[PDB]
Amino acid sequence: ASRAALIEEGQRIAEMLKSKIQGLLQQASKQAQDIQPAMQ
Repeated sequence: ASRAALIEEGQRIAEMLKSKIQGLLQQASKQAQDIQPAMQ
């Protein structure tokens, strides 16, 4: 059984996973915008 050790591992993974999703979100916006306006 794991009650305290399981929560500690999730806290460490959640902190790293949080930044991983942040970098992915910024890349997703660049793939949609690509700083290349067509009408302007």
